[PDB]
Amino acid sequence: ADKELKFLVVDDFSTMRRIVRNLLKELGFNNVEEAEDGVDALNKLQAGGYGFVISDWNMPNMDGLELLKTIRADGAMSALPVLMVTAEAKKENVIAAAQAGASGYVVKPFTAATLEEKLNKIFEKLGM
Repeated sequence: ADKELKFLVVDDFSTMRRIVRNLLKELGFNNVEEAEDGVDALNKLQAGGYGFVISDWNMPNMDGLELLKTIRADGAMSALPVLMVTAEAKKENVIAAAQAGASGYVVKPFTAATLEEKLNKIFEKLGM
């Protein structure tokens, strides 16, 4: 996949955004921007040019599921890859995220190798 693919990392904790950004860096993905919640994320995506979204499931104002649903309901962005991040895997959460269009989901904390495996699986499924 394109190493300059523009990523948007969404979470309400700057430290966790920093962790994800650093893990992406280690994998060769340096074109990264951040957002603090679902609404802030939607504004950034409005600007354009994004190619991948990594967002937490739990955020205030608009959570991961609502952000995903809006991205999927958007005309220009409906196919945008979205990797959901969560602290605890829950059966219903996984199905809800999948049925809402999530490209994948991963449980944190995670390593570079785990993030790389998730990205590659999504890239392969999507044909990227």
